[PDB]
Amino acid sequence: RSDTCEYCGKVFKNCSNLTVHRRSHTGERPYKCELCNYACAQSSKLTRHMKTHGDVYKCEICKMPFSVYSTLEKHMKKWHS
DNA sequence: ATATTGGTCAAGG
DNA sequence: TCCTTGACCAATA
Ligand SMILES: [Zn+2]
Ligand SMILES: [Zn+2]
Ligand SMILES: [Zn+2]
Repeated sequence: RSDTCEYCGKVFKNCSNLTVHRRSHTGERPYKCELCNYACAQSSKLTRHMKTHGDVYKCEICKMPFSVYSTLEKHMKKWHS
């Protein structure tokens, strides 16, 4: 059948889209990255985020790998300024 | 301009 | 039939 969001009243034809959407109300983020503190509500978002980890540049303080050097540079300023 | 991300949507495996 | 997957678009911590 169909289902409706208990928080905002939005109706969903695909019930799995409600499961993901509801997490935007509850703050639930069950998909956690093993290579950084990233956490998301949608499994395929973690798959996408993983491409940013890995050719590969590695932070020499926290050992975190990065595919794009500029993303590593931003990681330096945020965690090791 | 770029890289990355949250919310959205549904094709198709 | 239905959940997984990933493309699309707008926003940027
Ligand atoms: Zn809602
Ligand atoms: Zn990560
Ligand atoms: Zn680091």
